[PDB]
Amino acid sequence: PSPIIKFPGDVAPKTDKELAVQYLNTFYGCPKESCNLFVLKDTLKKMQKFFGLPQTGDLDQNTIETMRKPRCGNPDVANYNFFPRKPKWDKNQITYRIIGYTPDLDPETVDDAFARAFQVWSDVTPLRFSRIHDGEADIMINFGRWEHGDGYPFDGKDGLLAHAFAPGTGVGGDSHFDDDELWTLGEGQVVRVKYGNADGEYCKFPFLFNGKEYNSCTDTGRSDGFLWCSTTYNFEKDGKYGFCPHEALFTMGGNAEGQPCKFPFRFQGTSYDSCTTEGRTDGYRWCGTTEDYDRDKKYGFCPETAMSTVGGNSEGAPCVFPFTFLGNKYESCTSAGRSDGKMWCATTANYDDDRKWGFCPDQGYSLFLVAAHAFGHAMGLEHSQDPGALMAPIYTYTKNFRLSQDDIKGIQELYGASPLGPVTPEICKQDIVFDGIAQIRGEIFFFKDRFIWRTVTPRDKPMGPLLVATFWPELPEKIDAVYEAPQEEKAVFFAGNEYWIYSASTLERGYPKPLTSLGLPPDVQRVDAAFNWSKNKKTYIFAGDKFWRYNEVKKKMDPGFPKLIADAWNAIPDNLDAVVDLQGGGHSYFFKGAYYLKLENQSLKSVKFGSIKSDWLGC
Ligand SMILES: [Ca+2]
Ligand SMILES: [Ca+2]
Ligand SMILES: [Ca+2]
Ligand SMILES: [Cl-]
Ligand code: NA
Ligand SMILES: [Zn+2]
Ligand SMILES: [Zn+2]
Repeated sequence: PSPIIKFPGDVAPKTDKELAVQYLNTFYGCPKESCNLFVLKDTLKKMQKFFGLPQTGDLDQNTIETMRKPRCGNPDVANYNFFPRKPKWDKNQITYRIIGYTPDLDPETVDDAFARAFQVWSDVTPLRFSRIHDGEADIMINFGRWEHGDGYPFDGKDGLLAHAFAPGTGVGGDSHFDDDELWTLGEGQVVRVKYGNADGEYCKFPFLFNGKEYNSCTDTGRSDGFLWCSTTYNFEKDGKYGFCPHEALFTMGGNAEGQPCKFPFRFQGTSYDSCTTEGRTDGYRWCGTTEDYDRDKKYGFCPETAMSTVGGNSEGAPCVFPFTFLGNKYESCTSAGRSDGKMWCATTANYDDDRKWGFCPDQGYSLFLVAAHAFGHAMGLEHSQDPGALMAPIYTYTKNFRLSQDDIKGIQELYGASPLGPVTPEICKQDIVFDGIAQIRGEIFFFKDRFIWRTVTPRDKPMGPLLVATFWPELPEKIDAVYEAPQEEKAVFFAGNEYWIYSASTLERGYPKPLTSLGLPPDVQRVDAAFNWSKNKKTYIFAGDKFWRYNEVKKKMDPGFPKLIADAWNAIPDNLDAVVDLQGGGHSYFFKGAYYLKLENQSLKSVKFGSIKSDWLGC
């Protein structure tokens, strides 16, 4: 089941053309006036060129999927965007001022992310940044909205994340982050607990209380309307919590003694319906705690605000569980009715009766990463075309961030070495050994260290490189093997002693687990090969000089393994790295070093030779 519907007060989506033009207009220069068929193709191609697509004026199923990914606000072409044409700070000791904050994080967390982000650059150069609290700084950092005042409009949630100006005078070096995003540490809403036995810690989302997991703070269980979360998943066992900040419930310092803001509250000539930074330089939100702040002068600060709902019509009201939507009960956010996979929930017990809903918090974007990238702009750097480079336009979450050679190169190209960076694979121009090679949802996927190449047919150049984190962020630095499960069409990734199962970019719940869960002897803590067989549907996991079989139907291994690579296969070298059996052509190819071996399904002598780079990749 799944009927589609339009939700009351939702932002209609932009159609591909509308999207294209905006992308081309925003990042490529094609003027709003010149967009026509001719300009769309040509300019299109320039974008396609930059991102590795085929050069064509047509809007490719991937050309659209690419210009649909959140990215930086800066263009890809012509460093002629309001900064000094000489791309490089003329000093080596730079200052910055945080002018704006975001309500999604506590200042300490926001300050730290920025500093960590500057450190990204101090580490590989002689640039040293210092934070000043008054007057103009080299790099001013703010958070704003659509039109933030320098003439480069942001457009709400997702899409453009931030934009920084090149080193120069006035607006030069200045970094802006879109306030309509939700700034998490990259992995989900970040909230910093307010009081109790977890006063310093972050909420732990999800956390399990009474039978329900919470993915935002709740007043469930409470009587006094206060919000809370635990530090750990198991609240029942660990039992540590604190109150989540919200100025409707309480406020910090000031003279109001923790009481809630009073909304609206008259400040001088204005009535404020939220905290403001008016009257202030530190950028701290604040609010009168009584309706006439002048008359009573009772104020408290609003350092952080826990969110529950974003957009929709409920104005951030919390979800209600269980909630009934189209005659079915939902106890968690779903995408019923939305064709865009975005997750929402009702904010009342019944959507059918009330039609009130809202989007639930998503993974957000790390301010850290986004900052570090924007800050590269501020040092004079420009957009790299290297998928593994921080200064690539598109945003990709990377649990473990490492500045890439390409980045270090440029920053050191502008400034010193310091008082040597990761590199990125090129398939055709270098003979390399893939970590795992396997067909996925009908596409061949070639993995390596931090990147993956993919294709729908082996008689064409391979699409990529692409950082694998943009599909499988929870996966580690390198996989050991890959595979597909015949029953659910799910991807199963191996690495060290764990394995992950995904289904369409969604990390399986319960994953990762130790390989023992697959039914492998505790001795192995690695497996170097994997794949399924169309005839038998039996999954063989190769490690060293032995292999095993997995029953996907029975979810158990088969009668007493392992077997040998030579004892069960005639010509197969042990410690070989990959295996792939494309669907629909009885041939099983086993890869080792840079060159592979084939096989007919009905016979092991069944072979014909070849090599990976030449035979496999259009090279
Ligand atoms: Ca400045
Ligand atoms: Ca945005
Ligand atoms: Ca392997
Ligand atoms: Cl493999
Ligand atoms: Na494989
Ligand atoms: Zn950028
Ligand atoms: Zn701006």
